[PDB]
Amino acid sequence: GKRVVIALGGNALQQRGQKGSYEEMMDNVRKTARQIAEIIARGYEVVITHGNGPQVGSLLLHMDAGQATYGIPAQPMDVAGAMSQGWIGYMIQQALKNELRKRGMEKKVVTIITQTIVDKNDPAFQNPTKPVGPFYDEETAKRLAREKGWIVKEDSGRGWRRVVPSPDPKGHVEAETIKKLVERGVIVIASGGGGVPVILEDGEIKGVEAVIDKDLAGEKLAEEVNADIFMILTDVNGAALYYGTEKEQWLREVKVEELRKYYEEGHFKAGSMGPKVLAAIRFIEWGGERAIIAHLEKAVEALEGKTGTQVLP
Amino acid sequence: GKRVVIALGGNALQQRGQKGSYEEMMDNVRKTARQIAEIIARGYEVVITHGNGPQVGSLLLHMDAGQATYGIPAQPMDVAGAMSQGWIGYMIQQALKNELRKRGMEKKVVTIITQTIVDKNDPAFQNPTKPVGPFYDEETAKRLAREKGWIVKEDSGRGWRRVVPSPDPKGHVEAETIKKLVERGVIVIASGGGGVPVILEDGEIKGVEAVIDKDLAGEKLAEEVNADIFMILTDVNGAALYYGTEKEQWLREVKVEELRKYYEEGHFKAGSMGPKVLAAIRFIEWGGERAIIAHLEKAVEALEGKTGTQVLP
Ligand SMILES: Nc1ncnc2c1ncn2[C@@H]1O[C@H](COP(=O)(O)OP(=O)(O)O)[C@@H](O)[C@H]1O
Ligand SMILES: Nc1ncnc2c1ncn2[C@@H]1O[C@H](COP(=O)(O)OP(=O)(O)O)[C@@H](O)[C@H]1O
Ligand SMILES: [Mg+2]
Ligand SMILES: [Mg+2]
Repeated sequence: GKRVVIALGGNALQQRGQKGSYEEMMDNVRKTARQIAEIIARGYEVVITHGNGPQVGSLLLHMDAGQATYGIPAQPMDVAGAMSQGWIGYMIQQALKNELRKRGMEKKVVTIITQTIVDKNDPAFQNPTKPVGPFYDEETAKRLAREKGWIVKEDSGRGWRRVVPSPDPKGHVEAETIKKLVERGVIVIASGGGGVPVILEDGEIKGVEAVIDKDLAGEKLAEEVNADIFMILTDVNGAALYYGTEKEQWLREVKVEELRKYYEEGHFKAGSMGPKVLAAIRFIEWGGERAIIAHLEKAVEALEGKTGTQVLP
Repeated sequence: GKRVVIALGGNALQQRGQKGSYEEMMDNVRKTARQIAEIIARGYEVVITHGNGPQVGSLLLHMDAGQATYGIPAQPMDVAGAMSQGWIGYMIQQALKNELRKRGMEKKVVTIITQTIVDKNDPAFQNPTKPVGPFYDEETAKRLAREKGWIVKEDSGRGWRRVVPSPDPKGHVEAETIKKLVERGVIVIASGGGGVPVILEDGEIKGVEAVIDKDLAGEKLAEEVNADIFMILTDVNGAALYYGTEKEQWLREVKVEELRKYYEEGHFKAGSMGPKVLAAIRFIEWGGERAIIAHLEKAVEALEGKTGTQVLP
């Protein structure tokens, strides 16, 4: 069967308005796992990645409160991303191996903790723009800046929050092992959250506090495993021109040259759809057969080419 | 080369007195990685596990403070164990691959998120007695007992705590994939903290809230990967008879028949050295060639048979 990387998004774990309690996440993950299980029953070789923004944000909230109440040290963002990969990957590997056993299918399903390499001279480290963590007042946010070297900015009028770098993913430290597992039929969950951001210097891989886009990092995983198809599943069913306006037009089959023109026109917003269109464009430019942007609830119909945005060479 | 499962303990990550800051843990994991890289330079096939008691403890304190301050949901103990495997695995896989890379050894090092199967009829579930989490007052602890189904007890005069089961590990969900990676020469970190505790019910894997002893779970990982040697690294250089008294004798080479008799005499305290000697006894009874209990800082000499307790058939 064809090999597909499926990059899950927020809605695989949390619905609009949910705080992300354990029971909420267990229900959303089981719904996700039935869609993936359908795709595995159809014969596809599946590799899974996902986001972690709300989950790393909850861990940063928790550790700021722990440090204030019990005096125990808060851990840095690379550690919070590794914690998130163990959390989310445990819930997806247990629900997907259980839904495949319910279908009379025995498969091996594992999470591999993944480090994503970026260039230490990436220009994003000179200009951090992604807001993250708790909302602080001005006084606490500027004291944290002085003491820790953080950058802060007032965020949409809700308080002050750290801003961190969003560097471009170059590749994964564990790519060789990830591909070996895929080639032997294991369903691997990797690059969770975009992976832990790391740079290489003086022999050592070292964590850095940043966010890597999970669709851009997912596209690099798709190159690394030699995937045929790269599919992004989100909470809208594709990419639209003139989104939210009276001229709104949902893209269906679109050639990559046309999608690149649409991209420079600005239709795909930078905090959201822009990087998913960029990742689909890059996968086609690398040589992939098809990239897809669709809604999680239409994963299977999308994968067959019937709905969603379908990007071709 | 001989295949060895190395079961690290507290001192691989924290020393006496430390709270467990990132910088403390990064320094202790670097020291651990220099020991293991020398073993790998010597041609052994290594598999690594470790404990997670202080690190799941910190996460339970952080999430009770987070839910109390920000109203975000705390997650249950199986999820906190998964978070701990991601956090500790990422640090050891980064440090160990860095020491191998600087010494001119290119080796793959990865953490697999591991679930440890226990028997749902284990008598431990009828008698929980390991205290975990924050110290509460009696009202708060008995309200949580009513609302959540917890068992609480007053712990050593410091307040009331939840008590959980400590079931015997039977095997690991991921054992076949772990062993296939070891046979391909990947250095695997697995069963961290004893693994996420899970039962099997009607074919479905379900998490439970419990602690699984990391040395007993380490010995079952050694059975599953067909290890030759099982080596526990701790903060004392072996097991002693009549520990702390005038009759004290530190065991060097010991045969399993004698060591079972000493175990029955009660020399090895149940919350510390007892499970280490039980796990060494079990590895020799399963058919292993040698089980070792030694100090972390003397790991190479101990694997060579020159120091520490050396348990033989
Ligand atoms: N041109 C566009 N077409 C479609 N959706 C768009 C567009 N521009 C912005 N969006 C937003 O992109 C959002 C999906 O991205 P995002 O919220 O980051 O989700 P995920 O967690 O799946 O990555 C949609 O809910 C939509 O509101
Ligand atoms: N018979 C004994 N021989 C040696 N050490 C013992 C014995 N009984 C108890 N101990 C204690 O076991 C401790 C090591 O176990 P533990 O503290 O649980 O460490 P780890 O984190 O490595 O599992 C030693 O520091 C020692 O105080
Ligand atoms: Mg997004
Ligand atoms: Mg111990």
